[PDB]
Order: sequence, then structure tokens, then C-alpha cells
Amino acid sequence: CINTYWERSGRLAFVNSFSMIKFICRHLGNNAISKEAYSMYRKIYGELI
Amino acid sequence: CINTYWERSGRLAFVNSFSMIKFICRHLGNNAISKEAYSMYRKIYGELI
Repeated sequence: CINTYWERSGRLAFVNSFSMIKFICRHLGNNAISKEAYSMYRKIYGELI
Repeated sequence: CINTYWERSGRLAFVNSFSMIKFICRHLGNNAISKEAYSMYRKIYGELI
């Protein structure tokens, strides 16, 4: 889901709820997801901290 | 490990221990490790000195 929504359109997904954000930060981090989107996902949690 | 972590993300590994920094600076200065990530270790050692 995230990979396609990021490649086709210049946006990141699942910004709707906090639990999905915490998990996508946590369990994800494999090569499978693009790092360009992934650092943008991490920065949200960093700002919350 | 260092080549994979630098290419997976624009960050360098083994930054924790000074011994590992001295090893990455001493050996591994040939083409085996990526040039850009090695320049960081050179800059760290140079700043220390």
C-alpha cells in the first residue's frame, strides 16, 4: 500500500491514526519500503518525542 | 555490514566504540568500504587529533 501510494503519487499514507504510525515506524524499516518515505515517517515520532 | 547500512540509509554504523573507529580508520581504508562513508570516519579521527 505505502510503496504504491508513494511511487505513483508524491504522498505518504496511513497518517490517519496514531497506532499505524507507531507501528510503521517500529516493525517496518526493511528495504521493502522506500527510505525517502520512511525518514518522513520517523520524523513525526521524533517530533512527538 | 557497513556497506549495507550506508547504502540502506544515509548513515554510518559502528559509531559507538572508539576501538571500532580506530579499526575502520586503520584497515578498511582500501576500496573495500564505500568511499563516502569512509570519509566520515577520516573526518572524525581528524577532528579528534
